[PDB]
Amino acid sequence: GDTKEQRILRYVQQNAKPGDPQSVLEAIDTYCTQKEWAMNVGDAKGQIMDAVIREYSPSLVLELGAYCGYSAVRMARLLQPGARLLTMEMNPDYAAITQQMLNFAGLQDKVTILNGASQDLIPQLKKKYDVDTLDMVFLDHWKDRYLPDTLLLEKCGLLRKGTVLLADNVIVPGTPDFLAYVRGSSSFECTHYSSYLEYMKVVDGLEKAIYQGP
Ligand SMILES: C[S@@+](CC[C@H](N)C(=O)[O-])C[C@H]1O[C@@H](n2cnc3c(N)ncnc32)[C@H](O)[C@@H]1O
Ligand SMILES: O=C(c1ccccc1)c1ccc(O)c(O)c1[N+](=O)[O-]
Ligand SMILES: [Mg+2]
Repeated sequence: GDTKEQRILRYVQQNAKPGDPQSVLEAIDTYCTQKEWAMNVGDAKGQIMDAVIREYSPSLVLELGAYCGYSAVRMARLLQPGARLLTMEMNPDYAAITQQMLNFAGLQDKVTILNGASQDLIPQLKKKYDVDTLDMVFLDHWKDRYLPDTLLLEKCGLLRKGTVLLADNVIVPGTPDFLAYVRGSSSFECTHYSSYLEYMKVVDGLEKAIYQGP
């Protein structure tokens, strides 16, 4: 049966230019603005995400929550040669859509999709995926997981001094426990970026929280 995510992918395949990431983004944003809302980070917050990627030039980025691959396309198109994005997605239907989206955009060789729940996969990164530490983490999964995954990332030794966490939706729907943690901790230097919830003019924001060590 047909789904929102299939409709988004078909719209991209119909209208965007193969191998052109910006065209893929614009197609998604046009479809979601004109026809059907979706939980992509969107262009307004996406421009802030772009600025963070450019500033920090991360070699290894971890995304929590891929969905249809919008944010993965956004980040991966700005990664330097040899840099990599790992993106965790627990829903196999969405992981499949994301793979096709990346393939269409021509970014598949810069991204690895990890199928599973972040709480299960994060502790396997050092053993199974050869990870030392992460340069950046984009949190955009179910909001109740931001805090426990942040703690787990620290416990597992995946954060180093200067690792950038970038969290979506800290205003709407809101991530109160995660914000209280990073804003209460001397291990994080934080900046708030006020913006808009995807495809609307309701205010939302991203939190940049840079790990300083224990
Ligand atoms: C808001 S959508 C991600 C949007 C995407 N970052 C973008 O901007 O294009 C949230 C996604 O997180 C996934 N998800 C929720 N909890 C997860 C978890 N614990 N581990 C991995 N994926 C999870 C959901 O299945 C869903 O696809
Ligand atoms: O929680 C929702 C949600 C809640 C209710 C209805 C639709 C979506 C949502 C809304 C905007 C986001 O950017 C986002 O990442 C999420 N999320 O699901 O993770
Ligand atoms: Mg979001």
